[PDB]
Amino acid sequence: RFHSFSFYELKNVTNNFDERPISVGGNKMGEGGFGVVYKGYVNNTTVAVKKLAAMVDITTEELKQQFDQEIKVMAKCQHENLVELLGFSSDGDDLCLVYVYMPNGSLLDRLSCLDGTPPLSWHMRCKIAQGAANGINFLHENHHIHRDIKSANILLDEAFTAKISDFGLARASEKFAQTVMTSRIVGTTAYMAPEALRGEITPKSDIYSFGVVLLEIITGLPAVDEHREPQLLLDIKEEIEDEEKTIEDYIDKKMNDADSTSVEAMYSVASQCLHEKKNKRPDIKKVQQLLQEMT
Ligand SMILES: CC(C)(C)C(=O)Oc1ccc2c(c1)nc(NC(=O)c1cccc([N+](=O)[O-])c1)n2CCCO
Repeated sequence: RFHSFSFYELKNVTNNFDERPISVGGNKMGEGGFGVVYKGYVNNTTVAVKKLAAMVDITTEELKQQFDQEIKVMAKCQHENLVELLGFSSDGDDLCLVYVYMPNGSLLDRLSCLDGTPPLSWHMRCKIAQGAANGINFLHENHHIHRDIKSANILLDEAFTAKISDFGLARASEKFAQTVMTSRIVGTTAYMAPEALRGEITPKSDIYSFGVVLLEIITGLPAVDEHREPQLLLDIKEEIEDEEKTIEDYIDKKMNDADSTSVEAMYSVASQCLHEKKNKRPDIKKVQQLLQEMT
């Protein structure tokens, strides 16, 4: 399975779970609300220690369910385009998950050049888009639905290889022996398909979200900006679609190596993934093939 670390060992490697940025010499690397991510060192070996945190919205039993489900999926699914779980802690009762460290952060931050990192080139964006599609494919081949595909859950290795993460809300699918419904609607609104916002649970929703990720990649804009018009990135398909706009108007200007042909081809994938009708969307195997034909 995985290694079982003691809470005390993890507390040590993360300097008390020291909450300052690495810049000023602390250990905190990032936060959602699922938990906080800490830079760790065990075996000369740098790691990510995620300490899960209860936040008014989840039971301290629904946060244990995300814990067990992360472990449950990471056991079943090992792939070059998914993060790697090394181990876990459950004693000391913060609950921790330990991964192989991703030195290049999230795609979201790399896209925004957070803390001053350089802008990703078109060349690098293409590899990342293909990597991400590959990770998603493996998941869907293994009858898993992620339920929260977004650039923040796409991590980047020491080679800028894309790795999908955050499996705490993943669900088993099946052959489609019938439309499956939620009473607990989860996901990130700015990346959700309309059926997922109504509570359907289907792999076709991951495809829609991924299509939003492709837009971020092309444009370098986050999916939601309250201080922008349109506030939601997805609204660009319609602008471009109702000729109020050109895709070339929105291509990220912080690249020097884009070409029209591959950018349009990436846009045409994103536009197909973003069908309002779940059944008109390409499947993941189709997205994978088209992104391959792009390069
Ligand atoms: C040094 C620069 C180039 C600025 C940089 O990107 O630094 C980082 C910043 C943040 C970070 C970094 C690196 N790595 C992570 N997280 C992980 O390594 C990680 C690996 C595997 C799984 C998970 N996870 O949250 O499930 C998180 N994180 C945290 C979560 C993504 O921001």
